[PDB]
Amino acid sequence: MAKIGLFFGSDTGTTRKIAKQIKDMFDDEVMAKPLNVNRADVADFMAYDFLILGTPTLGDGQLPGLSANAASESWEEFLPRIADQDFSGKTIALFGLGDQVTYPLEFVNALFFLHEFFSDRGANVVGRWPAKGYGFEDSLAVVEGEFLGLALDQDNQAALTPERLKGWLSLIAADFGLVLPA
Ligand SMILES: Cc1cc2nc3c(=O)[nH]c(=O)nc-3n(C[C@H](O)[C@H](O)[C@H](O)COP(=O)(O)O)c2cc1C
Repeated sequence: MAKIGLFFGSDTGTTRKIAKQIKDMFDDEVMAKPLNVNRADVADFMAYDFLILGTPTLGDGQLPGLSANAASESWEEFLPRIADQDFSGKTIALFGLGDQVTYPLEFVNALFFLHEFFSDRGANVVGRWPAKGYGFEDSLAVVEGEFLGLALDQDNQAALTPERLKGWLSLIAADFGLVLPA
């Protein structure tokens, strides 16, 4: 019913809180309430033509899920449920949570798997983010000096999250038809 679907994966609530912060900025007409992918219905997920998806990186640079030692199923188990769906015509923006100090070689790698998955199915992906403001040495989520989606780090750069969400949401505002609060 809402224009933008908002889904996330999360083990310790960090990504969930961010998803909520994002929703707090827009009206029910433009964006739906944040929902954990382990609660989502395929038909419910497939209805939106615009999607904002968030995910942390766990285990060993993996998507959250039971194989990554998450307390509950997450993106890992959800993707197969929609692997046969076509995402052509759908606009998707990704945000990832990670810890650049503790995992300098796999910073927000989960973003790559998410991007690859929807990209391989015709989705229009937007929201690349400059990688200069981060300290890391390697990442599957970096292409041409930019992260495949917004990168957030509540472990080391929590103070930067507000300006990053304002700036990033403004970046995908054109594609998504969003209007940021003053
Ligand atoms: C066992 C474990 C592994 C992690 N692996 C990575 C990693 O590979 N890359 C990364 O950027 N962050 C990694 N992190 C950091 C988390 O993604 C980060 O703390 C995030 O904020 C957690 O999100 P959540 O609270 O939504 O689960 C790891 C954290 C833990 C506890």
